[PDB]
This record gives sequence, C-alpha cells and structure tokens, in this order.
Amino acid sequence: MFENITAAPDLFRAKINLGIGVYKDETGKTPVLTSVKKAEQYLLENETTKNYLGIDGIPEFGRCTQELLFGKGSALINDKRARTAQTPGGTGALRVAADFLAKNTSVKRVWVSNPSWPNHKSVFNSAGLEVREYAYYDAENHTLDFDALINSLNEAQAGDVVLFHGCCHNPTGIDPTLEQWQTLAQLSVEKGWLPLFDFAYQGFARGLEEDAEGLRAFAAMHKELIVASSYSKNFGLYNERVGACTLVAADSETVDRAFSQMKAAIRANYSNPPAHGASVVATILSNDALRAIWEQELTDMRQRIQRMRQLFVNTLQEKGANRDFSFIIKQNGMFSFSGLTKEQVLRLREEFGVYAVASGRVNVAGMTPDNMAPLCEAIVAVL
Amino acid sequence: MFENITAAPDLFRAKINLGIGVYKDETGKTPVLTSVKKAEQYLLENETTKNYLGIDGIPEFGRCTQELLFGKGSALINDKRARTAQTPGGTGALRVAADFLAKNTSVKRVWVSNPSWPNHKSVFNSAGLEVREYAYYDAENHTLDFDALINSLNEAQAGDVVLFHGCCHNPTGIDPTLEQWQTLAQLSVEKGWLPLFDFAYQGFARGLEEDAEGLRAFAAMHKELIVASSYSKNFGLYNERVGACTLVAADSETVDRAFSQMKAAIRANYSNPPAHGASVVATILSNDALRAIWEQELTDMRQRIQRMRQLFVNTLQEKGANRDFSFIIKQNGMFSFSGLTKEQVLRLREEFGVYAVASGRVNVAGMTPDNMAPLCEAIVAVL
Ligand SMILES: Cc1ncc(COP(=O)(O)O)c(CNc2csc(C(=O)O)c2)c1O
Ligand SMILES: Cc1ncc(COP(=O)(O)O)c(CNc2csc(C(=O)O)c2)c1O
Repeated sequence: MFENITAAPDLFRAKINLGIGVYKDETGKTPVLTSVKKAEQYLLENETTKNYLGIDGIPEFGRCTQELLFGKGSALINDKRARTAQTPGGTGALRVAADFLAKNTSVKRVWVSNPSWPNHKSVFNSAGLEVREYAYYDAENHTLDFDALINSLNEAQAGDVVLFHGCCHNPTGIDPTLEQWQTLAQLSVEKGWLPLFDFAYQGFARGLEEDAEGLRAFAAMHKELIVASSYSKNFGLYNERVGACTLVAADSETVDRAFSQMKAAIRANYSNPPAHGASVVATILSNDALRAIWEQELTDMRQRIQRMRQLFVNTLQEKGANRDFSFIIKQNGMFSFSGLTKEQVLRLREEFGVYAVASGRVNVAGMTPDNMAPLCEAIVAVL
Repeated sequence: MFENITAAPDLFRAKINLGIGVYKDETGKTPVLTSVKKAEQYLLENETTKNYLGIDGIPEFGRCTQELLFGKGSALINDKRARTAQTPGGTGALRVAADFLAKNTSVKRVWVSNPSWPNHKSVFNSAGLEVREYAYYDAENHTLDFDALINSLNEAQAGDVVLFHGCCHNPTGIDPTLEQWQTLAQLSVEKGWLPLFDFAYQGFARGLEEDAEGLRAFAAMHKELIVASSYSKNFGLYNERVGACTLVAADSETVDRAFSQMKAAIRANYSNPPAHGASVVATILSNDALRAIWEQELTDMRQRIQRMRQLFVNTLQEKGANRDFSFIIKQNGMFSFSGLTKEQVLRLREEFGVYAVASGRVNVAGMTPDNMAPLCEAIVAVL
C-alpha cells in the first residue's frame, strides 16, 4: 500500500536565527510566562479530574475569547450571535473552519493574501477548498498596495471566503489602517464575501483592543463571519495548542444551528480539545490578578519587539547601510520583510551564519541588543 | 451563507449512569491518577519553555508507545519499520490515519465491526472514505460470531482497510482469542487488507503485554499496518488528548517516506500536537518509579472492573434474574452489552433512573458495591 508514496516536499543547529517562529526575550529564550506558571500551579493544586471537555471546550475560555475579540458589551455577544469552539491552536481553528465550510456550505474557494503564512494553502486544500491569492505588498514603498488588493479581490465571487489577518500580518507586518479596514468591510458586504479572520497575534501590534479594531469594523457590518484565533504567541503557549474557532451568524437560532455542524466537524477530527493550555488561558483571563500580570507580560513582549525594530533601523544606519529601512519601525508584530532577495538571504546564511526565510522575512524578536551589531554588519555586507 | 444549514443529528443531570464513557472508582469519581499528578508536578518545576513540538510530537513518547505496542526488542523496532506521531487522542490518531490514507493511497473503504464505537464512521467519512460493516456479535451465545465475521469480510477487496479493536472491543467487550487473532492475521495477508488497529484500552482486558498479543500476531505477518492508540482511559488523561498514530511499512526507507506524508496531513490539520498530556505519559513511561506507580494504578482499574463484572452477575442472580449473565465475567474492559432491548433500556431510564445506551451497552465501571443492589433490582424489574 505504501511502497509508491511520494515524499512530502537543522542547518542552523549544525550565528543568529531570524527564521525562528516564536518570541524570544532579550536573553534569546522563549520562557514560560509567569502568569502561565502561576495558572499551571493553581491547576495542579485544584484539578480533580481529567474528564473530557465538551466538544467546544471550556465555557469560560469561549466567553473570555469572545470578549477579547468583540469587546465586552458587544452587540454580537449581547444578541448571542457568536459561538466559540476551543481548538488545538489557531491551525486547528482554521482547519475546523475549513471542514465546517466544505461540508455545510457552498464555499469552494478561499482568498488569501500574497504573501501569507504558507500553511494557509495546506489547511484549506486539505478540506477540499481551492485557494486564490490577492495582491497585498507594495515592495517599493514597503507598504500595503491597497489598490492592487481591491483590484485582485474584484475577481472573488459572492459566496467566496476572504481571509484577513486581524493584525500583525504574517509575513509582512503591514496591516490595514482602521479606515482601510472600514473600506474593506463595506466592500465585503457589497460583494457577498464571507470574512475569515485569522487572529494569531492579538496584542502584538498596538494593544489588545486596538489590534481588534479591524475585526470589530467587520463585525459591525456583517451578519456572518468566522474568526480563527490563537493564544500560542500572546500567552507563549505554543505547544499546548490553544486557539479558538468563533462562528458568527445573523441571530442566535442560526448560529446555534450552524455551530451544531461545527461541533460535528470537530467530533470527527479530534473529538474534543486539549484542556491544559485553554484552562491556563481561562484561569488567567477570568482572574483580575493573573490577567493583570499576563497583560503586562504581553505589553513587555510588544514593547521589546518595538525596541528591536527601532534598534535594527538605527544600527543598520550606523553600520553604513545607506538605505531607508524606516518602514521597519512602522510595521507590526514579530515579522517584517527585510527587502533582501532570496540570494542575499542565502548569502547571509552561508557567508555570515545569519538565518532568515527565502522571502527575506525576519523575526525581529530573534534580535537582541547583543546580537544586533553583528547581524547588521552581515546585512550591510550583502547589500 | 449559514441561513440554510441543517442541524447536526443531560436527562441524567435533570439514579445511576451506566452510559458514562470514562472509568469511575469505587466512590464514583474519575480522579487524576497519582502518577499523573506527580508527573505534572515535575513538569511544572522543570519546564522552561512551551516552544512547539515537532509535527510528530515528543520523541520519547513515540519510543515508549512503540515499546508498548510491539514489545521491547521487537523486530519492527529494531528494523526501524515503525514511525509514530503523537496525536490529540485516539480520535485524532484515527483521523490522521484516515487523512493520510485518503490523500496518499488508493484506499476508498474501511471495514468496521457491527457494532463499533459510533464515531468510527464519522471519522472515516470525514476523510472521504466509505465505511462498510462486518458481522461480529453472536447475540445468543453473547460471543464472537467468528464464522459470520469471516464470511462478511470475504466481501472486502484487496487494498481495503479493515479496522480491528486491539482489546476491550467497544461496545461488546468481546475480543478474538489469540488463535482467532492468528487466523485473522493469516487471512488479512492472503486477502490484501491493510489492518488498522484501534487500541484505546491497552491494559484493561488482562494486562499490557497480553492485550497487545493480537496486534503483535498481525505485526509478525504484515509488512504494513497502522495503529491508532489512546492514553485517555489507561492514564485517565481523557481531556489532555493523548494518543498516537503509528505507521508500519516494509522497511525504514518506505516508512520514512510514507510518514513524511502523514506529517504533512498533521501539519494541515492542527500543525503539531498538545504537549502537556503526552509529556505526562513520556515522563511516566520513561521513569522506573513513576511507571511502577502507574502500572499498579492501571492494574487497580482493571481489577476493579473485573470485581464489578463478578458482583454484577452474582447480584443479578441474588435479585432473582433467573437468566444466565455469566458471559459478563468473560468479557473485557469497561463495556458489555447487557442483553436488554432498546425498550427495556428506555424503561430502565424512565421508571428507574438507570441510564444505559439504547444498544443495552453498560459501563461496568459505573457500578459500585453501593449502587449494585438497586441497579440489579431495576434490571430484574424490566426483564
Ligand atoms: C497568520 C497565522 N495563522 C495561523 C497560525 C497558527 O498558529 P498556532 O496554530 O501555532 O496557534 C500562525 C502562527 N503559527 C506559526 C508558528 S511559526 C509561524 C511563522 O510564520 O514562522 C507561524 C500565524 O502566524
Ligand atoms: C474504540 C475506540 N476508539 C477511539 C476512541 C477515542 O479515544 P480518545 O480520542 O478519547 O482518546 C475510544 C474512546 N473514546 C470514547 C470516549 S467515550 C466512549 C464510549 O464508547 O463511551 C469512547 C474508543 O473506545
């Protein structure tokens, strides 16, 4: 049966890693957040069973998630228009959304930005959905090519899904402004798209509430949407697989009926979700003391990334780059395109032991005050 | 988009629950195992990051899993013929297997026993695979209808998958004898079936090694097979979602190549698996002291279930059932068909507040010395 299967399509370990996918602090570590350790201690002391969660996971996790996404006192919440399933990570949330859509709706196509996270195409294609790309990146001004975006999306038909990164666009760090979000929300209504928000970085651009502005602009305009959120980066809970799939419909009857089929899609996949990480998130979010400690830890990460963006631009200037890199200061989250070509990136790896992805994306959190000068000297050397 | 979706296809809470799905101790609780609490304390003290696991999860978890399944010193292990991905539960392992098979092989059909766990059909159908049933249960002798099983499976074509419960058949508690396993292994080779072992209860029939005899009889005969295993019941880790998908092929080159596609199927689903539960399992299995405590806890559960099987039969006789229920003593694991009809089960619920599933399956671990007499009086009343 397996003898003819084709293979599916480390060098760092065998120097600086900007190709990493996680947050690193100023010492180059990805420690467990203190709020998380405190919550894990509480769970160790107080859990009396590991009995299965319901298919949609811990109720308090769902409530806290909806408040994060929509705001406390949101009409969507008041009107019981949203249902949330706790999932194994943002990836699990995307796949539950894709399976739900493939099996229960006429959706055949999802629109994703060019560029995006490479796994988007894999997830949607796995559920039998085609993926189409829309223009996004103005590589000259290192900005959002808004006109190109809108012209691309004119090819999207009514009933197609359009995926939006909520904030901290991966890989570019370029997000729509609030006005641009509002223009897109209007356009999406007019064109009949189903918005799919992928929100893996809430809190890493400007703040928890600010980073949800775009989603909230869409939620104010649409009867229906889906949000796939992740707590991997903003709680440092990567390996515990903590995300959420939130379904929004016109009213409570409709969302409950549709959500029954979302739960059926989960039941046929992994049955019910992993408790430990989501219980940590619910414990923290629902406790004033822990939430305050967590919110400050997240602010500390957001700010450290900002300081590295500024230090990177300043240090490149000091090392004689003689090029405008100011765009980096304005970009949001851990990732930016450096503007280096695939061959400069290869050179960077081979001649200097500095590792980025081939697109020239760098993880600004791999940068530290200690590694910044050698890193920038290397970049200057390949310009 | 959602306005026309059909709904997917508590009374207990609103008396005795034999329709429960988990182990209960003699006090009616499903506590966290002591070995698990000790491992969780160790992890709280020693974990320094939540950085993502690889797609296939914690290496030590994979090694310990293969030793459990195949035996230490197994030729499959020595010859590097097996690769294991840690998954979110046995259900996750079944779905990864189904997605792997649907996308990378010519499999179109999976054969499942009539009866089985109801979610088998949901999982395989979700991956686009048809499910066919084979005969299993001799409702007169309350035994394995082996002739019917073999005659049913004669309809299976070469290249179909046949699913076997490794031990503690759910819902019947009726397992093949070793000789019957050996006959099935031979037949499977001759007919070209791909065996899929579902092993959710290792340790609950006679013991860890004994309960793997049937799988090992198949592994001795086949170049290829897949095992979907779960640690939910044998570690009491239900909600942490701890299982494994083990792929076996003729040699190391072939299994590595095929497993690359299994990892691609995982990447497009939930990316990488939840650490906490599998880390508990790896910590326990790899430590002589913790493993000894765990093995005794599992023995305690296995034995308590045996004592309830014996107490149930004795108590039914004492309460005037006047029917042979001796078959219960011989059956394996938490589940047995009581032999009650769907209407007797309904009556049991409505008139007596005793809850079983409509098939008459009962969870023997919902039985305790304290609840046994009323439960049996109720059953006698509906006979
Ligand atoms: C836009 C977007 N969508 C989905 C995901 C998946 O998040 P988790 O499944 O890890 O929670 C992520 C984060 N997953 C991820 C891990 S490394 C990485 C990268 O781009 O390096 C990305 C994301 O940035
Ligand atoms: C034969 C078989 N296959 C797969 C599974 C799934 O196990 P987990 O996904 O819970 O690890 C299980 C256990 N899942 C389960 C939870 S309640 C239940 C039942 O039959 O009541 C079954 C099983 O018995």
